[PDB]
Amino acid sequence: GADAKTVQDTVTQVIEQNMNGIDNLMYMSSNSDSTGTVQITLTFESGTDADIAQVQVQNKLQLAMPLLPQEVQQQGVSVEKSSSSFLMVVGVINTDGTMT
Amino acid sequence: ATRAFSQIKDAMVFAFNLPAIVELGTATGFDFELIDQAGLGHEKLTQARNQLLAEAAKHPDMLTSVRPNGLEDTPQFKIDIDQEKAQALGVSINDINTTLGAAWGGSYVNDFIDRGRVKKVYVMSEAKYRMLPDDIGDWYVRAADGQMVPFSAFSSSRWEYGSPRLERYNGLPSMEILGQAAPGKSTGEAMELMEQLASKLPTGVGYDWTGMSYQERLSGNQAPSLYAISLIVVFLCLAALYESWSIPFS
Amino acid sequence: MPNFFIDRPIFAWVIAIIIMLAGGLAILKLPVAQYPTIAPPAVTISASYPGADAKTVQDTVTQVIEQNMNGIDNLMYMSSNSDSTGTVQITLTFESGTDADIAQVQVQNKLQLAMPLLPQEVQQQGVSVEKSSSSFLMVVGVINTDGTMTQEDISDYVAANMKDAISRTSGVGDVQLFGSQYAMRIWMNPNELNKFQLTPVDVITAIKAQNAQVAAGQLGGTPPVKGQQLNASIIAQTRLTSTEEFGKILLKVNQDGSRVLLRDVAKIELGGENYDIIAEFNGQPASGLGIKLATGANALDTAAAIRAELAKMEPFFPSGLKIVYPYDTTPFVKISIHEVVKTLVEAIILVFLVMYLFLQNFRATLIPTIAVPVVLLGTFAVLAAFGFSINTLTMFGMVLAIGLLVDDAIVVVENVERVMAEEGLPPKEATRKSMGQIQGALVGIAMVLSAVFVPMAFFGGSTGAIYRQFSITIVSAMALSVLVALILTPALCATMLKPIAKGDHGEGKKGFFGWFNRMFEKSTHHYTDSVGGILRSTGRYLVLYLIIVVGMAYLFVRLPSSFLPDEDQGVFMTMVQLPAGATQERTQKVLNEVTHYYLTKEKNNVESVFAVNGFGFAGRGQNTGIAFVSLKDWADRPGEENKVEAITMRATRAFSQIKDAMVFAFNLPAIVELGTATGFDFELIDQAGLGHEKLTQARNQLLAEAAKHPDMLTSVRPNGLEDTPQFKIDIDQEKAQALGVSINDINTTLGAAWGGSYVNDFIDRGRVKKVYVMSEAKYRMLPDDIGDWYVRAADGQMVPFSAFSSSRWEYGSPRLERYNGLPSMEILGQAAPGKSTGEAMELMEQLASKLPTGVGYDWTGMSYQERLSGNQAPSLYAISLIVVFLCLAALYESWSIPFSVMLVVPLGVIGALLAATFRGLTNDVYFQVGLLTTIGLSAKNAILIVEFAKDLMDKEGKGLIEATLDAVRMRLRPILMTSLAFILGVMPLVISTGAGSGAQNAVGTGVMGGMVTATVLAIFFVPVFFVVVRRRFSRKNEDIEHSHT
Amino acid sequence: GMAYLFVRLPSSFLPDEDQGVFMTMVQLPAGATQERTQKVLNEVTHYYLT
Ligand code: NI
Repeated sequence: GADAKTVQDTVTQVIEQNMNGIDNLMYMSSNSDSTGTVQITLTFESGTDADIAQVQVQNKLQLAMPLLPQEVQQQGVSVEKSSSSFLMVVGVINTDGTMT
Repeated sequence: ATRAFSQIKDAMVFAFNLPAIVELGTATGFDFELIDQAGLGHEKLTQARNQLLAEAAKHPDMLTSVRPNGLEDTPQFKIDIDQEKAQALGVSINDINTTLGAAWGGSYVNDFIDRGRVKKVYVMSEAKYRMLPDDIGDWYVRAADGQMVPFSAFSSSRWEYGSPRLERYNGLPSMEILGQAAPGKSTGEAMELMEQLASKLPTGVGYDWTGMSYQERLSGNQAPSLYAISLIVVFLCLAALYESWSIPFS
Repeated sequence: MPNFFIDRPIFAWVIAIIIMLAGGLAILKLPVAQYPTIAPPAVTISASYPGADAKTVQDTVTQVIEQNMNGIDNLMYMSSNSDSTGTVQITLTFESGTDADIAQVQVQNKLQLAMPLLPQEVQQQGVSVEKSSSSFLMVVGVINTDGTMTQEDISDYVAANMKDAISRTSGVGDVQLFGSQYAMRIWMNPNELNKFQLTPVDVITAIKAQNAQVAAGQLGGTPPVKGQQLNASIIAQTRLTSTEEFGKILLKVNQDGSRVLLRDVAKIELGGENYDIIAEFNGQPASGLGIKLATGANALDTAAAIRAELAKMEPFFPSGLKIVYPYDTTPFVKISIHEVVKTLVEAIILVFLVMYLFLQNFRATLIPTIAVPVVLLGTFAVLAAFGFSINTLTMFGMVLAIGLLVDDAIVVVENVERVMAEEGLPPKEATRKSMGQIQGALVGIAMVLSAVFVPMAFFGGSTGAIYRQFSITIVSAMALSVLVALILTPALCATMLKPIAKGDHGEGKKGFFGWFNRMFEKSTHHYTDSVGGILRSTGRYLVLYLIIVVGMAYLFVRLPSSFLPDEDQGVFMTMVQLPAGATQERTQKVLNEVTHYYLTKEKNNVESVFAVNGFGFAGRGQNTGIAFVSLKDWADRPGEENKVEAITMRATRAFSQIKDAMVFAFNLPAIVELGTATGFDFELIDQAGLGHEKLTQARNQLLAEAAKHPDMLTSVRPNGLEDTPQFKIDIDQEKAQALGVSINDINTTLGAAWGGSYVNDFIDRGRVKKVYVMSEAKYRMLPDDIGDWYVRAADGQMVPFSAFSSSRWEYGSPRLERYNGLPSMEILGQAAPGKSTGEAMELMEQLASKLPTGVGYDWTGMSYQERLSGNQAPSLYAISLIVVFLCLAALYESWSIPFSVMLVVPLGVIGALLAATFRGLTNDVYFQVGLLTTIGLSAKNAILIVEFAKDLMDKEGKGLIEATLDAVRMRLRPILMTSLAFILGVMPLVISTGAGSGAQNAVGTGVMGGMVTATVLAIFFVPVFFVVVRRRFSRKNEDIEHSHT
Repeated sequence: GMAYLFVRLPSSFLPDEDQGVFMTMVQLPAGATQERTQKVLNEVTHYYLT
């Protein structure tokens, strides 16, 4: 239920600031939506160990975690390591018409 | 398809093939990012960018369809809680907010179990009473004395612009800018001009190249040192095989 | 493989040119640093309770964070400090080689175990877990020239525009800001709060309610009623942006009508987050960036990554903001390796001269000339393909190698120059008969020599990494010198050498050259007769040789020991430590007196003194200071007097004047935290539950007893700080309950007013910054000020503090320590003048035994490891001595004749030692690698005389006494040639003045002095060594003429 | 002539393949309710099917 400023100025900023001394980081690239969403996308050199790269990111996330609002920590921040484009999409429909 | 969908009134619609793999579609133009390098705020970057976009369109011969990748500022409903009057009436500013944000935005209260699985409980206003500006006045909250007080008592609303996709690049506010490299001209040149055009901008505003533009590619840059040495390398082993500084040429 | 490449000039050529291209790339793409990362990894966990005592941070953060640490791998020891500054710092140190990145995680896995157990106020502030070396990399100053902006501005500008970017660049393991980003600062006036009957608790609450950003939904949000048209975000309160906005916060409406806003009871000001660190660059107000290095960089690369991150920032600065460079362990590393390369070239041009003097042929002289770079180039390749950086050590390795390279080239050319002068065979034919005559000698040579170099790559600890850098940089050079020796040099020998008619010795032609060959061919004849005559006499010398050994050994044990020699690094530092409490001011006075000297008495050498009050190597506090001092350019400081060894000296002697203040000027350890030089690090441990005071005492009693042994232990001291009066305040709870005041309201107004409280963020010009409320400094400076603060009971009556509080003085610590989870006190000190570390410890391990029951001890840091000559190394040479002896036995097919060579070893070592003792120089890493090379070269020199000797017995039938000298005269020129080449070759190193000389001189003198004695003694003693070993061992033999298969 | 043909030939990286599956973008004004977008999504879904 947040605005794009209230998510940027209360989550995104306090999460980009606590990011540092994280290796091979080429550039960080956050969007912030009047949908109530943040999304910061740290991009590492080629060859970089994806798995080490994944941790270092979060080492510095918890530095920041008890500084985000209560209501955001509840919802659960999430830190993945993943390509952008999908692999497959699996549909699920109901044939017998019973379920919306 | 895309030629057909151009019919649609008030709607960007595009049909497009898949990049050929992964996020390995470093094909298709560039990714110019602008940066609020001082403490310039939002509106001024908008403007700076407006002024860059506006000036990039004035060069149809080495730059085309230069556009922001984001979304534009849309009317927002600013609501000012007059604190004094709220204190005067005897309502907690905690009670107020929680009923506003609750009713309109919704609030994850606490989990429950649904058939052997933990799921969330969200309270929110039935949609009838959170669809419209005048609906603000319908919600009441409870002062210390006990009298329920309307929202119009202590709130004054009003329209206002603002963004639904505030961006930031490398910690700093930014606005992203896509676009192509004109028909006969390369990426390299289309950039050079964009690095100049962005220089005539206001003081504070700067720029950088992200994503597909950060790297560059192949034939034009380096490869020619690969063959160039490969040409020498081959020439050595020919000289080797033949025992000749001349016959290798053959 | 020679007489195949002897018949394929070009196919050879190709090989070389591929190793040239290979290495040439490898030069570009390889990292450039001073040394290899020899630091253990040093992961670190840094907390901060704001306004806490040293016990309340240790007993509430440090302890609950050390306890939740366990099942974390390779952990060597954990070492926490805890400060009445409100700081923790736990420093887990992992084995060498440990993956720094895994080591970093495991640390924090177990941190969060602990994170919701630390106080709320500490979790807010944000605990931080880095992985980083201790010593800085560079310090970047920031001053204002146009005078417009104070130090609090400059700090902030950078804090909020410069550091955030810098911290994210790879390599940067920690950025310490000198100064602090801003912070909305509500300074509370207590007299006014009481007037209006309000407490900091009201003020804190008021801020929290009014400076908040609330979430409040959408118009027409999901799910909508069917047929909704509009969808807009709703906005409610948004964070405050300005002093003015905070200013008009409302605290209470009087039932009068009157209004009482925050500005009515507090000065509202954009101010520091904290206010303890204050910097000055040449006495002008300044801030800057104190940068560390993440365990295991990555070259100058990290400092190279900077002006990128920095120079993008130079255009958007305000008026007069000017970056400056007061401290830089980079320009040294660049002007160090670069001055080595210079000497490589010199070493090339010299050799060419020495080649040209002897063999007087502008082409012949180009052969061994061409041969070197090729091989050298080739090495950087092998290095690249193994994982070694282009570093100080490696670069010396390369210059040393010239000897063990250049030699090879000469022999190949010379022996042909010989063969042609001796049989008359054309260049192509002569070199065939030449190269199939020394072939198997040169291959064996690479094996008995790598049997001295390689074992050095193994191994012991921090010091071991350094030797490795050499072993593999040298042997690489060697095998490639051998491949080259069998493909390029012979190839070139057959094609490039001009023919020499049978028996032309260049005796009768020209002015100088004709003279030289006249005096040389004479000399070698005087040389042969001289050897021929002493062979007659079964070593009278033999005695003289053992005398040389006896004396060698004296010189050896007579020579003091070192690791790596302090270099002038164009930049050093000065410590500043006051009593207690010792306000910020008193320290500033001190920092001035220091800053004064460098600028008044020492202008000539000092360029700039970035000095900083309230920061200490050790840590934080009003009582501490530190000054980074940058000198002027080396060339503009000629003479000992003007180098740092003298400057620090002369300064520290001056600063001893200062009343009530520890002040020391000291040079930089020579690298990294690779200053395991300078004494020990004895830690004491409260192994029972003895508490604080008793460890104090135990330690007092150890310190007191260590001073009573001035003859094997000196200046034994604690590294910490001593207990200073604290203001204990007892809240009488009953009386507080009786009066009707909340113990929550009380505390919050105490700690708030006096310590300060991070309330909640706000936005300052597009950036989130903190809001700290605290008492205006007028009302929190003095004991009687306690009584001025009032707080509000339930009824409503404001109650004074004296009502329910009783204060009193009390002692206690401002740096509570803990080692390995247990309370501890750290103890530094040196190893008395003539006595080692090892012994000085032994006594300290005894003295600590006569202590009270409960108190024990352990050895941390520099004392945990130990070092080199004294411990192990001797097993390296010992086996290396056996290993060599095997391949000699191999080459010769003899259990005796190998001895003939080995016994040369002590002939260079005598010289190596002499030059070392006679120049104040020490037995240090460089010396040793030099020593080896020296024993290497001498081995080669002998090996070939012997080798040749044998061939004239095993191919002819010439009694040892006949074949040995016939050998010696055959070998003497090339011996002199390689030797005079290398003795001169290194001459540049043993002269070098300024910048890196400390090394270059070490590398140099030992080698040259060693190389000279070596090649004049082997030239006489080897032919003895052979005959004596030849005559002692064997049984049906001739000592006369045999002949013919 | 080789050289002319060389500089005369345009440049690419890897050629778009038909991958039996592609996608279509849909972006409306603002606020532009869920419904308005559905109308749009239909018109698109209609074409591919009609
Ligand atoms: Ni004679």
